[PDB]
Amino acid sequence: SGVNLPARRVIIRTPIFGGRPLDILTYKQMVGRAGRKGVDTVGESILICKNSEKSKGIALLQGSLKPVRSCLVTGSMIRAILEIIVGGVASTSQDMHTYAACTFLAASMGAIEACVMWLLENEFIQSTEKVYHPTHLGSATLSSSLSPADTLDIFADLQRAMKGFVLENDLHILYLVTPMFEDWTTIDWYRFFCLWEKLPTSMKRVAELVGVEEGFLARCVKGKQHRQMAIHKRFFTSLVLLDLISEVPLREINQKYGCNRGQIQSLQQSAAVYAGMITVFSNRLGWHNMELLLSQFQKRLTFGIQRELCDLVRVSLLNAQRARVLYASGFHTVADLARANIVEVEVILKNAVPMRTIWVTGRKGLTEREAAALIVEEARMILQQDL
Amino acid sequence: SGVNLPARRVIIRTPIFGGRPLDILTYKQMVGRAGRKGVDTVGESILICKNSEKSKGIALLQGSLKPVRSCLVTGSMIRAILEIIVGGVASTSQDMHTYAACTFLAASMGAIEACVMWLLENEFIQSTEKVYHPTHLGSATLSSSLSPADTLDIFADLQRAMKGFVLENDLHILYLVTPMFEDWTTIDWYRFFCLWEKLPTSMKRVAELVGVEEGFLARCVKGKQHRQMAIHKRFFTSLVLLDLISEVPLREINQKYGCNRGQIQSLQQSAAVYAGMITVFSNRLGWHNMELLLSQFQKRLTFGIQRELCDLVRVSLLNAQRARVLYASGFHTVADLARANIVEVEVILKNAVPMRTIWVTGRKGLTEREAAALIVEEARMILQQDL
Repeated sequence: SGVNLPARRVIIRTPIFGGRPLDILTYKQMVGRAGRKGVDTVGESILICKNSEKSKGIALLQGSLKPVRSCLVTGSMIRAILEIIVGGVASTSQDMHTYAACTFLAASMGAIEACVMWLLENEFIQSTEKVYHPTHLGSATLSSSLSPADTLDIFADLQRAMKGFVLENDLHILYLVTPMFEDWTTIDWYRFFCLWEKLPTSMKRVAELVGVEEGFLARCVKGKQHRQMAIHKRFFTSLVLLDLISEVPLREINQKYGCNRGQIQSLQQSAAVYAGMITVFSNRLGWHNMELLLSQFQKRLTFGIQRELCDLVRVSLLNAQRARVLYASGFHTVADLARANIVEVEVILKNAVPMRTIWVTGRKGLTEREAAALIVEEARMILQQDL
Repeated sequence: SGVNLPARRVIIRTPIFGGRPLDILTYKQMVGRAGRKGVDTVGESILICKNSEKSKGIALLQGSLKPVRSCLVTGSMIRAILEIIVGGVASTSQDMHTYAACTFLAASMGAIEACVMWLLENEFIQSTEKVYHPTHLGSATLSSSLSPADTLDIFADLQRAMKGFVLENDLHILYLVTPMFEDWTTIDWYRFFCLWEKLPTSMKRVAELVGVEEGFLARCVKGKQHRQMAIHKRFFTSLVLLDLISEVPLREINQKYGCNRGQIQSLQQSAAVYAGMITVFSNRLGWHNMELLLSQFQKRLTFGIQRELCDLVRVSLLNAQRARVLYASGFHTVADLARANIVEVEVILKNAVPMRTIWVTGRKGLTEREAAALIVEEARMILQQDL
């Protein structure tokens, strides 16, 4: 499903992928890169099958793409009518029924009106004379673009951090921005238990405040609760993220946190969007205090930086190390980094090693002299373009 | 002790001022304003005395102001040596002894060396080979310019916001920036009881978290503890300040809080400096989360504004109401207020009334047309001067 990678021959291992038979839809694009344009006159695909799996494998070849559905109570439809009647375009209920005639479900060829009653119960909508108006929670959910199922828990979760908060460590703030667990990694309970003990006093205060139990943490799972499960794995996601924003090496996290570097960036990129949705959610809800605390946490999670390097990282060519080593060079802000000597940044960038060898996202490799000049050149444009 | 107020005749009511005899030092400048330069050829003062008070009154006429002292364990000397050994100028103890030879005490003509030991006990200085070096707490106190006596309590009080913090209301943030009680007003306990009951649920949570007791608050004082007494007054000072930053009418606070407008601005100006010292104190101590919450509270306490008008108030001619009515005119930031139509701001400033009739601090009265032009004109100069 990613970027095109042309090749003359594409060979597949088994029709069974990850313990399940291969889907037809992915099979159309499975080998569609075979045959380069204007270079290869023939592209071929060779699915490898064994014993009786050939009967299942050949179904991939003669199969046709499954017809599309609409997947539309349904959780994907609650947002559908919330997203429109909260924008003010659709107010009358009869016009809403007309909108449901415009969906994919309607064009394919009852409970649409009953889903509004679901929104009435959860205070998302105030009932008037029927003509419907948004509430404070309803207008905040749309603007931040959260699913209404998740918001009901967040609003109570964020209102429990109302009463008690900690500020010396970034953990409790990070706990409110960790999205979920999904299946980003396989948990290691014994390793978590050793990590649970070695946690300092300040961080352990956070866990008790959000429902995580010191007595039950990597204790009962060894010897053997869905909402209690979703909290402990939320805590592990927050525990991992705090090391990410502490600029610890990613190799060290692998040896310590057990999750490979592939699943880390698949989290910090996903958890950075969450911090960008909680912050907007708290802005529209009139909570000006943790909107301040969570304001800087979207940039920190995206790049895995500290508070110091927030301004340096604004240049697109400084991801996580090109700003740290540059920070130690006496340059602490992007304003004066824009005025840096071109020859000065060459030597400092050469050191700190863990012709087009230095890499920058979007332009493949680059040479050190050009990239170092790009560090300053990008900083020139930012200074006047934003002012 | 204030601004020069020339007058031809000055009359003093009694030698007794507030139940105490008048001080000679203020008596010299009591009369010193009599006689205008180049206008009045004769200035006189008539002290008024009765019965036996004349003997006390006449003593000031033939008396002389007392000679100066040095006021230098002593609390004003602890900061004196902390101001020099933390700045790095004086490190060796023997050289520090020469500093005590340079003060007013030495020039007038033991415990100085016994007072640096007091700082050693309270972690303010680390002891090395004697050569003294500042600590994290020692360097933070100097930068924020707090008395070392007050810092020991603040450090244990600010660190008690680590345990639990509230963010729905500004009360807990305000409680940590209320300086003290001094004698800014006379407390009204029965009036505080009626106010204590009517406090919403969110604010009452703050009081229990800082030591204020719901069970004992305007309860035992009616029927009849220095550290406990200084907390309850600290809470009352925070309750008053929360109304100040809510832009409630100043007249309404009098009818509700019992303290008149004179002691209000003499406290919000004093509490604004405190927020400017706690913020710097937390900055140097490496508490980046706490500095975030208190960063905006120096500007809010000075002007009695909300978060919305923080940017508008940057113009020196918008104190507390010239920005609120201007805010409702569709102008929410100082960037676009600088581009406002000159004739447009005239009509909006005319309304909201609770030729030089409008007033701006420092330039006495002004006319509406000129001041409204000054509103934009000051905004012109700010935009490019800071960039």
